[PDB]
Amino acid sequence: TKGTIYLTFDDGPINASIDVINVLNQEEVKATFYFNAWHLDGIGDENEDRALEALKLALDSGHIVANHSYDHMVHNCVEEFGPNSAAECNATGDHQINSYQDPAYDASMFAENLSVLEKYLPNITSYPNYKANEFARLPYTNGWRVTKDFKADGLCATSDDLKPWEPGYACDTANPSNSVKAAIAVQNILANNGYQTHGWDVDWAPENWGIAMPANSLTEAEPFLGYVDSALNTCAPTTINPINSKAQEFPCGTPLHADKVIVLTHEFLFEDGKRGMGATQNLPKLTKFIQLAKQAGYVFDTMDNYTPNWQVGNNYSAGDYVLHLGTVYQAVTSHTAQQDWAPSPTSSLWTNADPATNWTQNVSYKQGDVVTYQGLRYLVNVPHVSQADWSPSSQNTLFTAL
Ligand SMILES: [Ca+2]
Ligand SMILES: [Zn+2]
Repeated sequence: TKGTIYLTFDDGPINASIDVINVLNQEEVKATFYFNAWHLDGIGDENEDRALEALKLALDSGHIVANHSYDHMVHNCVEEFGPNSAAECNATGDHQINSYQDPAYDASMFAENLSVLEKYLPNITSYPNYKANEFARLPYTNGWRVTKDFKADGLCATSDDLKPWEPGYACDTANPSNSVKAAIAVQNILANNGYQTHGWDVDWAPENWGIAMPANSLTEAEPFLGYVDSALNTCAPTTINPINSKAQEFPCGTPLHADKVIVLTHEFLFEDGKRGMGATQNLPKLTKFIQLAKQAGYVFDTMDNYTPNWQVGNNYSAGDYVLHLGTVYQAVTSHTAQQDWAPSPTSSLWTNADPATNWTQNVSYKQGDVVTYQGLRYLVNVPHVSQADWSPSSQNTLFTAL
């Protein structure tokens, strides 16, 4: 195959999600939906009376449901959050301004998301494709927490003052905005609580946000496949436009990113309504893009498989990454997986390579790594694989207390 495409849809569930899902099912592909549950509450300022129907359809159809936070951080767009905040933020267009403020409260919106999803769909945890407690994507931000050595931040994603297109706008990646730093803190909180976060390589969006009906200008299937072609193995998160969509320190050539393209788009771009004739004009583009991509040799997959799940009988090379029960592991040696020898906190064949920064058992630590343990920070003096009796302490010379 040519490569793997991960179609990811942000900001549902809304009425428009249903026709998108129907096209996906027509074309026999699965996608990943990064949902904001405030649409279930009817306060997200979209056509969303069928939001619960949409959520159920996504899950019953086998699509992955992942975590985009309860309210898309819109509580940070207004003075006091309420049923009208979505409309208010849409009126000012200030979504990307002061988007992240208090990292604790902002990170709690991912937990809130889980509570509201489970409120509206009480048996949601019985779907294997419900993954919202393990996979997240931050509003506005091409941020990544995938493995211990695969992390990146959107250093111009959000602003303290001006939007990227406004006069006087400047981004200093060496001295980023307070909003950007708060988002980084949110990423780190989520990682320490077991989340992976993923950004995107290409964003399927209007070619012209300036016309009357912007959605109509969504890239045609044929040239959008060209964009995907151009992104395959070219470190797209560092070169993507606009500037607020960049992940400047993305680790180009990192092994898990090879031969893969993550597409970001939004089901609201596939709706006949306030943004244009999205359903009539753009659902056919979605259909033909999927068909063209398959015929060009791509396959479609979902974000639960971006890091491949550990599988009995698979051959692994030293250095390979897998997921096992939500945790990333890296292969210590080349071997063939057997059912009774799975990755674990004590496995000789695997070390934990989660993107967390709390001290963790069975991690291959490097000199200079910083860990947190019992509320204290420590710096690793020498590379080693952590084990239970080598936890940080003031007497453990593997570490220096900071
Ligand atoms: Ca995890
Ligand atoms: Zn979003």
